[PDB]
Amino acid sequence: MQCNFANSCTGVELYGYILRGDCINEDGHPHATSINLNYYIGNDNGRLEYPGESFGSSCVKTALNDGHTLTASCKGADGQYHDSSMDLNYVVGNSYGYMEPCRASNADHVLKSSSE
Repeated sequence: MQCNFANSCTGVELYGYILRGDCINEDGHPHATSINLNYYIGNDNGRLEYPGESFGSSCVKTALNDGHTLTASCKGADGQYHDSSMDLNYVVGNSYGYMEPCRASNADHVLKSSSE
């Protein structure tokens, strides 16, 4: 099952940390909705982690590949950045043409390895 927003979402764009596109609702018509990945994705070891927070704050080159995978370069691995990607397929989904980023993880609390 998963989420897979892309299954019913078309024309997806990404600017900084904003994913916008036309997702079909129960009516069967594509509804324009936008999501802020910055509040749903994190950056662990300079990599894109499914569910996180404020990744864009330390990530650049934010783009969407094939309208399902997010790509960006983040710092954390060792005081250096690294180009990474994240399958949003299990971190965001379409629900009645409404932004519904359903993550399949987000355990404990600060899985972004952030003590402070």
